[PDB]
Amino acid sequence: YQELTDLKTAFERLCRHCPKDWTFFQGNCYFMSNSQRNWHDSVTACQEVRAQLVVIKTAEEQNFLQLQTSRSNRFSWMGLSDLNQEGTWQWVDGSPLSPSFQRYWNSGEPNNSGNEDCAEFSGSGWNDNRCDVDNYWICKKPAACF
Amino acid sequence: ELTDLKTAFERLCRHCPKDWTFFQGNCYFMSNSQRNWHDSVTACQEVRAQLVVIKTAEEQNFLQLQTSRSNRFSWMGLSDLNQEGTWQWVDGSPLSPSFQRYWNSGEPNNSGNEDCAEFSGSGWNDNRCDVDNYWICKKPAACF
Amino acid sequence: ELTDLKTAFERLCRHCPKDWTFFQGNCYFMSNSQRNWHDSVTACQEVRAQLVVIKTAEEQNFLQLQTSRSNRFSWMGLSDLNQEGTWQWVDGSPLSPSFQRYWNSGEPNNSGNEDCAEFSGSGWNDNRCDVDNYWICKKPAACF
Amino acid sequence: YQELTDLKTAFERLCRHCPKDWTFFQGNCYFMSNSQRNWHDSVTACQEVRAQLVVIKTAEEQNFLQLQTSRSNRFSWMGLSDLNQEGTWQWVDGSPLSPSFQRYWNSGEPNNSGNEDCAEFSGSGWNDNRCDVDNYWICKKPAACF
Ligand code: NA
Ligand code: NA
Ligand code: NA
Ligand code: NA
Ligand code: NA
Ligand code: NA
Ligand code: NA
Ligand code: NA
Repeated sequence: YQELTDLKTAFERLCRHCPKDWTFFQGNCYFMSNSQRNWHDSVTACQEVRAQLVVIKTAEEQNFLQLQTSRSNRFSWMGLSDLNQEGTWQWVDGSPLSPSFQRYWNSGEPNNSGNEDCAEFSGSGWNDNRCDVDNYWICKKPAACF
Repeated sequence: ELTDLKTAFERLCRHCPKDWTFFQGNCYFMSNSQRNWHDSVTACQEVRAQLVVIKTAEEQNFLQLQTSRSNRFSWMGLSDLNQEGTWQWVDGSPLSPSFQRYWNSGEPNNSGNEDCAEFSGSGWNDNRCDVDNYWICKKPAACF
Repeated sequence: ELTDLKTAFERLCRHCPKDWTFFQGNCYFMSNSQRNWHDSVTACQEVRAQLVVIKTAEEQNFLQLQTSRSNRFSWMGLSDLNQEGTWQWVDGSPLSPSFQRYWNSGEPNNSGNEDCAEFSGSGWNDNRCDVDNYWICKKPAACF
Repeated sequence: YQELTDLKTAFERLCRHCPKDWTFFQGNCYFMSNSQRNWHDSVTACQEVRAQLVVIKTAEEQNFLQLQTSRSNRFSWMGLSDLNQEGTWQWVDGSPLSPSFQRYWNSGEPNNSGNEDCAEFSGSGWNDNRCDVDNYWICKKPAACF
């Protein structure tokens, strides 16, 4: 198992093809929008380019993403929301926000009232915001070998 | 992770030359012209490949499916040139006992100077090595 | 056979673009011109690579040997742009505690707007991000 | 170990580069001469092209080689000899002829007398012959990745 991890990784890293203007990171391609849209229109905007409003699965991915948005100083949408409006945050892929990720919300975040059910990268952490607000968005999709 | 590694490998290394078909790690070339068995052998060597040597039942099945869309007869890397009823692949290996099942009904033959194998949609036939047939070349798929 | 597999892998996948140097699975590009830190970052992205992020002690050593033949100063994918004394690689990862040893004596600094790291023959120095330096790009070696 | 063997093999098979006119087989390149020379001159002739008078290491290699020489109906030298003239056959790489390979000699082969201390592929098996005789020869060298 010692080598398997290394080799497996070294191998998966060879398939790193991403579209033009997209950035590669650990097996996936990321797209930083050039315009702004509300949450819902961002969810569909990503599907149009065969991607998905970014669903964060590891702490390393979260670090990469936060660095990207802060580099351009833009507030960006992520595929996380609580549309049932009851403290249950879920990723657009259907998975639930794991306990170990609550650490990423900025102090005071999230909030039960105010009709703010969409997560965004805001400053050095996460903020919940009105889904109708206009923000940049980040798309994510598997990297290809060709 | 062992299996996941193969998936990565299987995913990355599946590059085949233009007009060759990929299948389980290899590239297969169905010719666009016919030649006798010996010239088919050199034809494959010229493209750094080998007149197809069948190693698995799946490959045999795949080649049958490919062949079925045209109903061709193709030379394969199998022969009994010394006429001993001793069939060998061009890589020197003997036709194992478990692969003898692939001969079509009535094949092979210990008579008629039919010392070469041809691949059809239902199995193998033995035939005169000088006959003109299409051929099938085989070589490993690449990674880039 | 595990190790023997790597040897095969290590042997086959060591292809690097023209003018890049291969080292333990990766390709390194020592620039032929200078730019500021941000333009160096985009310069690497333009060639499907990344301003070098150092992951092992061996790589650090290798880059020092490479650098020593010219005594250059090169931008590396490390910065503290928010000026927190919090250094991060361009892939988002924090400078681990065990890699802090590579800073040259007297580096880094919590003053002087020197928020970018430059690679020298003896270690790292922090410097104004607008200064013009050569740069080092990194990306995986290929198999063909 | 089950997969390791498959994968390892599938991988080694990707480095199959051989010179012009040389034939590839299981990780190595083989050259069938176009002229004839005695044994000793064949040993050096192969070194000139960065190879070695073929040293057979497996039964599968032996089958491949025997098929090659019989295809052209040529008697060919191999890197096997008993120059000490005392029933001790050794490969040019210094390794000894293993017990399980004695099966390849043609009936009656080898012989203690007659000054025949060099092995050749003769017919469907091996023959020992006078080293000064002219035969075709087969060179062998590792296959490259480039
Ligand atoms: Na909320
Ligand atoms: Na909020
Ligand atoms: Na026959
Ligand atoms: Na027949
Ligand atoms: Na500083
Ligand atoms: Na400094
Ligand atoms: Na003898
Ligand atoms: Na003899």
